[PDB]
Amino acid sequence: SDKPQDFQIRVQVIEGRQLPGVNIKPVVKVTAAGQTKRTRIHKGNSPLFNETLFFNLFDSPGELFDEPIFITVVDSRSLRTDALLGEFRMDVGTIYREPRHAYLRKWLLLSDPDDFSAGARGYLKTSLCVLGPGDEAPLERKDPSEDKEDIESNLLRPTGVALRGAHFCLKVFRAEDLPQMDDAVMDNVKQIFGFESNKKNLVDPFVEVSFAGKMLCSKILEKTANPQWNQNITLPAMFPSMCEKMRIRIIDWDRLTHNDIVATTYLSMSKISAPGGEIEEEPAGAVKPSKASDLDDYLGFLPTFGPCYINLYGSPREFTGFPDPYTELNTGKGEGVAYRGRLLLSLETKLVEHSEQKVEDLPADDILRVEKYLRRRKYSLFAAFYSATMLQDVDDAIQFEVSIGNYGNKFDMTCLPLASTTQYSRAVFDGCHYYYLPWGNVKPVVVLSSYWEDISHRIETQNQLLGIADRLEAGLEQVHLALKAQCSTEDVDSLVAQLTDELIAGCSQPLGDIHETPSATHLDQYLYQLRTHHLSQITEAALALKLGHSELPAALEQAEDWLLRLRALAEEPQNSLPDIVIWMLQGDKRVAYQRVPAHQVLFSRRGANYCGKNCGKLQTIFLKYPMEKVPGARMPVQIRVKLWFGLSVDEKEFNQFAEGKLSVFAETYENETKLALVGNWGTTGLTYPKFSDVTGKIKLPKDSFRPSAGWTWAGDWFVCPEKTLLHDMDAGHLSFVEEVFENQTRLPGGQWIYMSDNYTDVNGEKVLPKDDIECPLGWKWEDEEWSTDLNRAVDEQGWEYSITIPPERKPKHWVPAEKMYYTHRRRRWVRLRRRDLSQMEALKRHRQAEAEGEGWEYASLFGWKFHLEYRKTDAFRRRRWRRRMEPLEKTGPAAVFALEGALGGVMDDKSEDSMSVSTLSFGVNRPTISCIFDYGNRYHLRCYMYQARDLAAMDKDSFSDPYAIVSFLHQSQKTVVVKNTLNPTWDQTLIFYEIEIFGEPATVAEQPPSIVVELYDHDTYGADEFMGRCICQPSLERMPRLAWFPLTRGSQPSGELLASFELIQREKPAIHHIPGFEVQETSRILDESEDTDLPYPPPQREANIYMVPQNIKPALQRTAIEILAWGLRNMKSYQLANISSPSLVVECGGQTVQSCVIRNLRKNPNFDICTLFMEVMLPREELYCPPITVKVIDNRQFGRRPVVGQCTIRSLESFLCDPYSAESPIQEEEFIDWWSKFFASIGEREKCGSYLEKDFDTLKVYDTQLENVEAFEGLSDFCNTFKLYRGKTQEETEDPSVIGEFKGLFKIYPLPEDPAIPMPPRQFHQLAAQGPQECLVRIYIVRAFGLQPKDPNGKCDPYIKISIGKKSVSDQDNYIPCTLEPVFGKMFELTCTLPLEKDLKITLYDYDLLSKDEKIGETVVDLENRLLSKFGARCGLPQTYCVSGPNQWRDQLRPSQLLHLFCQQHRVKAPVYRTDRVMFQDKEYSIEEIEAGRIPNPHLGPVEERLALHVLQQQGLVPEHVESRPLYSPLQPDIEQGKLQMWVDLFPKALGRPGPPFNITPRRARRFFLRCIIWNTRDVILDDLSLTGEKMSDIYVKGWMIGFEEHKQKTDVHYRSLGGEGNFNWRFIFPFDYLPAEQVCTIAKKDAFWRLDKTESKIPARVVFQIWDNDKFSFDDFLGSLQLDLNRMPKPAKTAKKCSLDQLDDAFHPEWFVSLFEQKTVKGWWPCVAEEGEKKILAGKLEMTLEIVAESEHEERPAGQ
Repeated sequence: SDKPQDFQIRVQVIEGRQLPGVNIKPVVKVTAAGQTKRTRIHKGNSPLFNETLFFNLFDSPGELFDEPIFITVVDSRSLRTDALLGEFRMDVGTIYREPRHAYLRKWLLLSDPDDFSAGARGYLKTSLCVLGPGDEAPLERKDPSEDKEDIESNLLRPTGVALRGAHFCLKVFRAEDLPQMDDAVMDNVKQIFGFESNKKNLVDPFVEVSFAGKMLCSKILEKTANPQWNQNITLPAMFPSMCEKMRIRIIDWDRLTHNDIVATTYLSMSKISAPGGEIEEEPAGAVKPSKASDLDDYLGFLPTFGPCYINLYGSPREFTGFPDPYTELNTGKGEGVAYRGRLLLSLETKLVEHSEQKVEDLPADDILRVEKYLRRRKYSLFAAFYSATMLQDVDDAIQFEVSIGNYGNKFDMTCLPLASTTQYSRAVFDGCHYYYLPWGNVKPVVVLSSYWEDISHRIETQNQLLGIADRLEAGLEQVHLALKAQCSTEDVDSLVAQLTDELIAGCSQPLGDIHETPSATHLDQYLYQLRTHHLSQITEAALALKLGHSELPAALEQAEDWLLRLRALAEEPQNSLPDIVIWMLQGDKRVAYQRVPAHQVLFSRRGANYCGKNCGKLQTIFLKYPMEKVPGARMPVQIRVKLWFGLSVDEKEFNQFAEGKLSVFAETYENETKLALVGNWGTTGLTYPKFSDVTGKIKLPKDSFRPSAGWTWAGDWFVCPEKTLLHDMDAGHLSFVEEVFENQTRLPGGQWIYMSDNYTDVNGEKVLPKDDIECPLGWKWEDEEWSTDLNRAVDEQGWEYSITIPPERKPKHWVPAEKMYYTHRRRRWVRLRRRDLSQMEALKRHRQAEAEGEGWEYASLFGWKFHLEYRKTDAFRRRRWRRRMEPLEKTGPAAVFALEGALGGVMDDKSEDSMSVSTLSFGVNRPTISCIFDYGNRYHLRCYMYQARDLAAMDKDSFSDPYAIVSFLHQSQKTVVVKNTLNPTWDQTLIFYEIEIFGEPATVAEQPPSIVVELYDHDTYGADEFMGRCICQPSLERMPRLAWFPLTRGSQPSGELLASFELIQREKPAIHHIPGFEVQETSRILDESEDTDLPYPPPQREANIYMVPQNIKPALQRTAIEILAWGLRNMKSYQLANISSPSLVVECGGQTVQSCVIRNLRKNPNFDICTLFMEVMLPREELYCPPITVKVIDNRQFGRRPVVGQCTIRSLESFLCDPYSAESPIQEEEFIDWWSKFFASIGEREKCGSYLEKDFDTLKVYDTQLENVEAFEGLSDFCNTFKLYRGKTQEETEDPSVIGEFKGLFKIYPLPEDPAIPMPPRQFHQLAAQGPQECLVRIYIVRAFGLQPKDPNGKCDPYIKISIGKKSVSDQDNYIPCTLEPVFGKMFELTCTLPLEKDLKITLYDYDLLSKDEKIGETVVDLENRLLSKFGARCGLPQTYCVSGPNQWRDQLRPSQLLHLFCQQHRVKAPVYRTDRVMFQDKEYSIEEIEAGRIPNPHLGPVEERLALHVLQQQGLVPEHVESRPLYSPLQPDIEQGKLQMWVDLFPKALGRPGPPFNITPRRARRFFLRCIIWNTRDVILDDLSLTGEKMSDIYVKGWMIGFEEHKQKTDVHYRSLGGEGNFNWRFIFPFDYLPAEQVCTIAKKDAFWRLDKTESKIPARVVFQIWDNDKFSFDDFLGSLQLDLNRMPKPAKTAKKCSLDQLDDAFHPEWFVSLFEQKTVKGWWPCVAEEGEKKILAGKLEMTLEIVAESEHEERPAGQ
């Protein structure tokens, strides 16, 4: 059940909320099994990560089960020390225990594990999954309505009590203008009773509210559209919730069927509070009175929303009896397109101890005290339309509608004298692709009025704050781009200072007060103080940056954060003003919409800086379809408008924003009939009024008209034809495509028939037959015959079909399909003509043609059916008269607002008959307003397009035939088609002529029209596929440079375009004549030339095709690219066998090369071929130089080639290089060993002694991992690592995670232009010897120290476990129990194949016979780096050469062979000398320089080898060394558990056998049977006396070594000793510990009871033998002692003169002293020292043997004495 298996950990981090701290930049890191990986750094207190990490862990299921996963949220910054924001912990077994082994979409609570009772610290949303031996958990769901709930969506193990409740109290008062929702059947039912009714059906509304799953409902009202509730709803909640939104919805109750929805809205809980803190402890300045910037008790506030209307939006208001196609819009999804009423409410928050749910009625006092907030003022809105372009699919007449709130909606309008809509018009063809509305120099004008609340005190501040942020960005973009322009340093620093100077001045401006505005709310008051505080902080941060000094990026990073702060404070949650909505109508149906925020166009008199951004300015607007998510492949229209909105009291302030002239008109008709029916006509004989309206019932004399107040006459009366069809489509065009539609019809039950004349235009109007169309003068045909247009959605015959024509007679839906119930079909014919310039002067006489003919219409019946041509049957003749009016100079343009309430403000009760406006209004009952321009500005435009890159493929073969369409106001041109490529180059210039733009020249230059470019893929059925588009701005630069623009499609990136645009203004303006002639104000005419000041055109590549100028094109140079593809790593073990056929594809400059295919990833992660050569052309400038893209392709059977990862390189310059290089039975072994060499390297002795006399070499010692040494650059310089991503544009849900890595190197060098020159030497001449290289590994474990305790004794019982790849070897019964700092000296010889099992893991465990062995830490060794090391780190390197002994040569190769390889690897000349001196690289080196001052070396090898060693030592090769490294525990990710001393040797089997490893076994004691023999006792001083008075003593011998009491034995006692007699010949045994290798004696017998081991220590070799008189009837009588050394013992005395105190000395007379290690049988006389403190006096002598024979013979030699 414990079998080792391959497991995978998958952790996904989605989002976090309410993270603590200010200006935090959180990153999430995950640690498991000791391995750490992290997400990218993000900023903000509510970050979104969308990142996935995984871990590949191979171990026993019994070990990974209890292994915790640490999820850490940390604030990482470059300016401040990183700090923890919170942490979460979970095990593996808990996650794996669940079905599918995962927790999906669960919220986790964060807290600080060190800061106790600190409360909750935010929330993190994650998904945690663990996979077993082979299974999957692909399940994913998105349920945002439930996943945002605080209930059973999370787990709270941390700070589980950090929760407090609150009440949210909501007051609901009333609502206005609800739409009709219920059935209208009651309009027919009420009639059955004879009851009156109106078409305003009422609804039965009620309000639902919900928060975090808790829902409450208000009471149901009936039969109202403007309901009153006066209700109070109280809902309980948790304060630190995960929910950001509270929902309010209005439901229309239905007693018979399911309830409908009127509108849904949301309230943001995070925008009505300031949880980040109002004040912070940041006491800037020298003086810090309270150690804070300010002081408060609350430092923040609870969420609140004072009394305010909320505007609702949703689906269209029009009522139908059919299913509604847009119902999702009323559920909160997408965005509303229509106004659906407004709701009044207020919300307050308080903290509570108890929760409850209830609804109560309001007191009357709470109704009558809120009225002060409700007041209305008159607002005025002005709008004008300048153009409408890029139309497609236009079937009917188009008009635009402008409305605000519920004002101006023509479908529910009552009666107004002024229209809210423009007049209907027809589109025309631009001759290339698009249609447009021909408004010309007369612009439509719309004026509206409405009533709303005054909230100016909220808006002015918002405009001010945003104004600051926008100016800051302009500076940042300029300095950001300026840096790349290679600007002077001083200028770049100045630009940074300019950001500071502008920011300070902007923030030094005071905000308006709120205390002067009595209609204040609590939220406004809190925001007022909050904004003031933060502005002071930015003011202080500013300047300080200017006065101090910092790195460029340091200053820039501060500015970016400053910008974000400004945006956040500019938000305004209380906005009672509805937006401005513009609708496009075609026929009587709605097509497209757009919305404009009210504050962007609002005017105020406080100052210019408080006005809306676009107030009085032109805007460019694109309209959208209803229920749309994306821009789409087709855009319904592009328009240009001007808006101004403000209070009626400020109407006079509008005079400064006007352009052109405003006018209104009066009209009347002149009626005539036949006189006496003789063919003559006149006003007599007429039964109708001479002058009348169009109806013919009302008489309207020309002299009865009067201008309204504020207006005067703008001229005299003139004739105005009903239609003016004269126009000119030749807008400077050089070529034009003409079109005609051929129509053929049939009966529903009939067959298709052919008619000789049924031709129409696109608008259904009759046109001249296709064969009778003539080419206009100045133009010639290029096409001889008309062709059929098959680029439309038509069948193979070019026919388009439609169903039987409806009563409206306007078919809208056309299909390519043929059906038997279709009655009409059409085909499109096209033909091209081209300009041929000659004499254009004749055309000047036709520019005055505004109308033709007298303008008379004729009819047989008065009032209707008038014909344009005269007929004999006609009885009546009519024409129309018109006159213009203009505003007085004393009022100005503001007069335009005076028409409302004046035109319809007049009534005259002269009769009982009812009437509307007839005879009171003048002419047309609904007069128009228009703006007329006298002149326009002419421009010339040149577009330079060069190339596009990385275009998305339109098909599986990755081929397409792209071309571009370039569009300006009402002109467009197409480029040439480039075949079979996704990286086309066009090198083409497009030239536009004579584009006319209206408006003041000083404004036109500042706000030019945008340029739109679209790419399409040409095909055999037309360029049906849309590849992408972008929007560009024109430049006025004299000679623009190329720049890149992004292309987008479907919300995804689709490549980039390289282009530039040049706009030239012409000096002479165009003059337009205006009907109703007035005196001209022109005083000067400019005599400018037609084309003589125009810049010369570029040269042609092909007839009529221009190329890009040579001063723009990038310069090219020849380049060669060498790619070293080594192999892939970290590709995971998933599938493996089922994906075992990868290959690489590498491209640059569009040129691609292929790599070989790997056949088995189970055996060879590396490629068989590592040589790739590609030649490309590149631009010289880094700006236009393409990236290198590397893709990994899965080569599946049956030709399937999916991408399984990709990455890019944008730093090609780092791989550049010059193409040129060069060519282009020994006793000494007892104490001489390795151990003392190591001690010697530290300068240590004690264990060395005579070892130091060998004059041997020295090893290096490191205090860390060799990879941590900078001298050898981390020993990872073999190849570079690149990271692969699975990211694609195919799906938006794929995280930009790391999926694997590629290993290799790149080299780039320039080529000569002369092909005769032989190719330079290849950058790589090595073969891919990267195969299955079997090798031997030797692991040396010497000792460990600083280990943390795992038991009550503060000790451990450690042992070594080692594994490589999947092989595991351990030693549990070979260890030292009860130790702190273990010593081993073990060598492990293992066989490994690289790079298959490169990972060497070494771990220590705490042995326990009765329990589980706890891990005390582990380390990792990278073996591959040693094999591939470029420095050489696979073996030791001596300084002194030898062939034998501890310093023997140990490599499989001779020292001269290592030199040979280096000579070949680095391509240098070899040393060629092997004598007394050698010459190399002009340096003369003698052998005498090395051996000087040294002991002659008896083991020194041949000269040739020692010479090689020195020269190798001079190079940066890794020296012989030993090192120690830190151990870590997976449960304490950053805490060291101690360090271990070791090294590793690597020996590849491809080579012959290297010299053997050294024995590093720790020294052990050996007991010696040291011997002493007592031979002769004489001349003893006898201190005691006999009973006879004779001298006598106690004769016996005693002696021992300290700590060896149990090994002591004594002689017997001789009697009657008068002469010091006695001859024992005793053989004493002294079994004492000794270590002859060190030649030091140690003490036996431990005093340690606290451990299973024994004590050991060394002593000075001075042995003291104590002898005291053996008085059986008393205490020991102190007599004296003897002393002799072991290492420096004196030789045997021969005479009395040689037997004294100086003969007991250890080193006083060392020349006479002998080491006993070489003395096997030594006996002699030495004196005895009497007791007297420490004084040295003598009292007799003993002859004793002192010998060491137990080094080999314990009993055998010391015998027979």
